[PDB]
Amino acid sequence: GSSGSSGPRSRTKISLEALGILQSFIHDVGLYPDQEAIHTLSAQLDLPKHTIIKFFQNQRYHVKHSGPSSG
Repeated sequence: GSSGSSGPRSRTKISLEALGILQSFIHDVGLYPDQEAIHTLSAQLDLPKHTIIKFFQNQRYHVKHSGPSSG
């Protein structure tokens, strides 16, 4: 697969759970959610796509030093 998209601005307020949940999937899948995964995140959590997307973007932006392939 391969895809990307910019997303400026940032502002969210997740109690924790929801966040944590999707968070688990992130550490499971990685950092490449599909329109389907997002849909599930927007459902399971009941959050908007933009929200999930945005939030994620943050994770990506951060991740830089550490990449794929452990080590």
